[PDB]
Amino acid sequence: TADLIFPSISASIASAVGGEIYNYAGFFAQYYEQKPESNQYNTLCEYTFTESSQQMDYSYRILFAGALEDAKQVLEKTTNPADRFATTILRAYAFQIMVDNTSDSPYSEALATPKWDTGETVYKGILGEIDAAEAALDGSGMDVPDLIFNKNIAQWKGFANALRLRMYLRFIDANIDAASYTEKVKTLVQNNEFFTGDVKLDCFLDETDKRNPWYNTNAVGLTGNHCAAYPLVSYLSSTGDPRIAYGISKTDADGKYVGQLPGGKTHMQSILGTDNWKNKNVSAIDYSIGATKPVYFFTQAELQFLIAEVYARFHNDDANAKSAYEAGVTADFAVRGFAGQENTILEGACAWSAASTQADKLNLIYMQKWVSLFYMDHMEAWSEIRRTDCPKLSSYSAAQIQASESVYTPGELVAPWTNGLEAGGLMKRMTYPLSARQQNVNTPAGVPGSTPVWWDIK
Ligand SMILES: [Ca+2]
Repeated sequence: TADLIFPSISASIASAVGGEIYNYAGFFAQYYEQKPESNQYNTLCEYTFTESSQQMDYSYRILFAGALEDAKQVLEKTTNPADRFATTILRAYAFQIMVDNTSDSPYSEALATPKWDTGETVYKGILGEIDAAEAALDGSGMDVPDLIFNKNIAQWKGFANALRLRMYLRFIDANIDAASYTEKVKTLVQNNEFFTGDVKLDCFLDETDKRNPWYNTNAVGLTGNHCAAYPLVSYLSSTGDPRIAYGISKTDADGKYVGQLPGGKTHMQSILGTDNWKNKNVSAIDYSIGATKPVYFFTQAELQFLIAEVYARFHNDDANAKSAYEAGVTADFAVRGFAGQENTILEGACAWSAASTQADKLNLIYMQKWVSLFYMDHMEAWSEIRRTDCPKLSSYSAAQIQASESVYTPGELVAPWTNGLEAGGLMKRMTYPLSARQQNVNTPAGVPGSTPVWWDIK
């Protein structure tokens, strides 16, 4: 029955987007890095994983054999338009995740050997689906058990509108129907019919098979492999940001906040000596907050930063851009347990008044969005980095920065010191699932990780 199936959709999405995908995207967003004394995530850190590494095979199966199949069954089993609306929104989000990883995705033929549609085709289709499902709402309430919004239809509408905001911006910055999507995005923000709170699955317990999936994999089935990465530490330390203490531990060697250069683990050991670059010399990622931590689909902070971006870029409305910016920073301060301390940066290093040009203001928005997605929604962080290209890629190599840290601009990304990409640069996509290669001859030919997804054109 639909009631028994519908909860599995978001559970399955959460397992992927909050677990395996969240994990590798945090390396690509340069929040964290491989602890010196272990090797579990070397190939993610150094961009040396390949299609055979199967880095997203589990997530692909749980998204398509799990979440999307469950959504198909709900849509077959209920006429309740509000339930169909929520289901269609989750279905759209699953496709959005997949497209943001491999660009192409099974869609028109999904759910044998389906063809993989182009990501632009998928974005267009799922947006049309949300539109149609919304228009079919008749005012009656939901019937399915809804751990995300407790059957609150206005919230599901807000989620749909936030996903529209996210995806319209990607058309705009892909220069695809940019004029049209700009008008749609301006209207969306003017209507201000977004969600309150965060969009999250929040039922995780510190018990066997009930923990947050990222915590479960990395702190229970593994010993902790994550240390903080140099860009995040540098930026939080530079901006005097008290959120440096949330999810990041001071070094045991000296009680300092220390981030490892991306892909730089083996080089630190080489340059400094292996005995002088141990786990105690770098900031651990703190797993103690993770066991019961929700899985995020859409944070309020991100939503506000996207609204701020729209006001700054398309309305030329500085006052509403500042309000949404500060709202975003304020919300993230609250979620991390620092409510009321947001002025430490809103009246300090990251004050809107201190930014003069639109570029300076957009940098604030983009940098503060990136901070807010750390330990919340890494997949989205990696996507927003790819779309906006902010934080900017440092002009200096990891070795140059290690040799003379004064050249570095805190918060800029750093191409991994060891970098398996033949072209160098940042990771632009994930490989096609190996299971798809083995079972579906229509799976697009593999391309290097430097080949961008369709909406990433610069
Ligand atoms: Ca880009």
